[PDB]
Amino acid sequence: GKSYPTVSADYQKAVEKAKKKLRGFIAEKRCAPLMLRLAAHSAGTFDKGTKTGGPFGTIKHPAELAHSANNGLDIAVRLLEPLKAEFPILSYADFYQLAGVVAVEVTGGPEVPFHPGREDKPEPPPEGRLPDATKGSDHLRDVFGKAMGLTDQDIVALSGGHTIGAAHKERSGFEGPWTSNPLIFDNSYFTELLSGEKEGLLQLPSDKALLSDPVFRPLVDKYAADEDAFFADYAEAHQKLSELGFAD
Ligand code: HEM
Ligand code: NA
Repeated sequence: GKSYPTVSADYQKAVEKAKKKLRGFIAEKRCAPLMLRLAAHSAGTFDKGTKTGGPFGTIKHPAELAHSANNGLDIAVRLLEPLKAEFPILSYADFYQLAGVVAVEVTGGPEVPFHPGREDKPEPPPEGRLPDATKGSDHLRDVFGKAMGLTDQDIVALSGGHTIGAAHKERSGFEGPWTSNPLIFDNSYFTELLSGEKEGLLQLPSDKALLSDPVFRPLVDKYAADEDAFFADYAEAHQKLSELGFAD
């Protein structure tokens, strides 16, 4: 359902160069998971009914960073500012989504297609739209389905983004990595979810909700058994998430 806008050759050249610089920077700084959180969590404010929120660079705004759910994302925004300044032609909206795509690539994940042209929007969406880690499957469908317009398959695949990174007690309050290899993008998130509660690893109530839902569970099983199938579905879901409200 997407009709991507035309951008100039100079814009495209900046995208290509920024992608390379983001690879080096994100790998060096060890911040891929934080960048993926920035891209993905920020895209998740989209409401399809009203066509408000979404991946339009408003997460840069102090007012949106101040939302308690976004604790720590100010670090991500600050880390990217020097690099962003080398590419003044790019929108912040595109830059942040490109950083998320690169985060997945540099950690060994699939190549998520990227299309430029998002325009930086003036108004942050209201607080309260983000997925709540303490809630369950009904809630996930409310946020990803009813608001964002994504599928049940997308919900499970995207939950797999937690295959990289960790929670922090000073940010959300939850603490620790979901996987034993939190800088490696693989299907371990699902393997760990299936194996039970291993000491030292994190499972949010929202992760656990996937195991007991009739639709989500077969997907967890599929991804734990078949990393290729996970990578395919993940790349599709991440692209859709990164493009909510954009190009239709
Ligand atoms: C499914 C609903 C989701 C919930 C309930 C959720 C919740 C959370 C929470 C509570 C944290 C910990 C923040 C902290 O304390 O530092 C977190 C981190 C993270 N999230 Fe999500 N999230 C969701 C969806 C996503 C999606 C769709 C992606 C990307 C595809 C994603 C990527 C990440 C990553 C990579 C981190 C680690 C950040 C770091 O290492 O600093 N999350 N998420
Ligand atoms: Na991992």
